[PDB]
Amino acid sequence: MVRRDGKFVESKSRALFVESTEGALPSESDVVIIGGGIQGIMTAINLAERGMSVTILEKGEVAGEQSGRAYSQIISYQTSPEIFPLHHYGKILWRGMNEKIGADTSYRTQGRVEALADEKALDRAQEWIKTAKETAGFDVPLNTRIIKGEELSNRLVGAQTPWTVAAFEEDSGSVDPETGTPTLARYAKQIGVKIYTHCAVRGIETAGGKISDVVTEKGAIRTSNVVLAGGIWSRLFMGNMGVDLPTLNVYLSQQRVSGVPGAPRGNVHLPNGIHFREQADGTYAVAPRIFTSSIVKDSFLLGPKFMHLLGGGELPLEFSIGEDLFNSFKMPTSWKLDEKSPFEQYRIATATQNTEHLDAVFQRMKTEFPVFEKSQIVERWGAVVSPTFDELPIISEVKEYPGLVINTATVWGMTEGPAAGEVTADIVTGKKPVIDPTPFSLDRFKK
Ligand SMILES: Cc1cc2nc3c(=O)[nH]c(=O)nc-3n(C[C@H](O)[C@H](O)[C@H](O)COP(=O)(O)OP(=O)(O)OC[C@H]3O[C@@H](n4cnc5c(N)ncnc54)[C@H](O)[C@@H]3O)c2cc1C
Repeated sequence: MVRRDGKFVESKSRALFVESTEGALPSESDVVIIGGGIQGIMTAINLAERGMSVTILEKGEVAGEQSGRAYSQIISYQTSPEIFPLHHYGKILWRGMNEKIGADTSYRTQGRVEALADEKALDRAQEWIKTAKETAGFDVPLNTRIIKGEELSNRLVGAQTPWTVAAFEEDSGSVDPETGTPTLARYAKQIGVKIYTHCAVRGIETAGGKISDVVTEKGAIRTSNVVLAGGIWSRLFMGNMGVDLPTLNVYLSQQRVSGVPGAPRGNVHLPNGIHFREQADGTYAVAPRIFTSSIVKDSFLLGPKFMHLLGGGELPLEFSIGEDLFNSFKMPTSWKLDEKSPFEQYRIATATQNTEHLDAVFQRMKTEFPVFEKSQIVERWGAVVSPTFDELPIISEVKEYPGLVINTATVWGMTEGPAAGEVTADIVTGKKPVIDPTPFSLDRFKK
């Protein structure tokens, strides 16, 4: 039967609290950034370090939404050719991040073992590793290989299933999302970025093809350069300017369980639906296999491109239908800049957690690794993501509105954030980007 429990709700941040910059909004800024997630913040840092004045506006709290809620494995494994450099260089930048900011983001190089279920999986793993090893950029080699026997069994200590082979990304990363983006926000503030929380951006004023200001709920700020890094809210923001972003929301759930003696370390991914990541604080992040699509207005508006999230393919997908459906039609898609926007109602949006999903993955984890019988649940939460239909982010200028640049629509933003932040800064400043952004352009959606 069809579920009725998936719901979009207002919530609170689960990430470390970041104080707003003191005082009034500035009257002008060289660049204004909409959103205080990892993309807004990493973009701000790259621009500030180039000597520009930068202001971030955040309707709720820093890392209140996706960036504070992520499973947060930092990996390149099985990425496409267009995406791989973003992940490969993301990892490079993360490895230098604590040094850069003189603080601990919680980033750790920990390694990731993915058990492979059969020869077909093994074939696909070896094929990707072969090509990635040959094409790895930025004068840094890939450190991903196949392992087996004694080596694998000790990596997967106490495992009840006879796993024989696995892809091992030895330099995979981990960052605890409660810690990472907030600590980067603090660094941003130290280098002169101004961050104003509880401050929604309603829209952008422009004429003659030049942006003149952004309008917030607390006043306007003059600028000719704007970055929209609004996460799931980017589509809605752009719809009010007559531009369509093809993104569809998906609901997820996550948890933390306590560490136990004799548990495997680092990052484990098994094909029988078991995925955990040891955190810097001793607890384990645990991710269920499944996602839910709550049926809403945009499910019909974007459906043809998104059939892999709406019943086609064999992704682990569950439909849900409820209050969301009717609310999605009541959600305004345009508003004047002098009236209240939907951003001022859902300052810290999330989805209701699915307890059944979280219980099921944890039980599967206890069966496969009996030491976790003595582990208990530390924390549980829900989250919303909003990918494009083509497995590519939107990192692009907006031709219609010179001065506007978008950096959004990724489900790998923890990994990509540092790299995407630099690319976005390059687009803003007119520098030849560190990674060619053609594949991430809005041009791919025209005609
Ligand atoms: C369950 C889950 C697991 C994940 N696991 C991984 C993983 O293992 N590895 C990985 O790399 N990535 C992962 N991600 C992805 C990563 O969390 C996101 O891609 C990334 O956080 C996106 O960052 P962002 O800055 O674009 O968006 P967000 O973090 O959502 O930031 C957007 C911010 O903009 C604000 N905002 C929006 N509109 C306005 C406005 N008009 N005015 C002012 N402020 C506004 C919002 O309040 C929000 O704080 C996961 C995500 C989820 C949900």
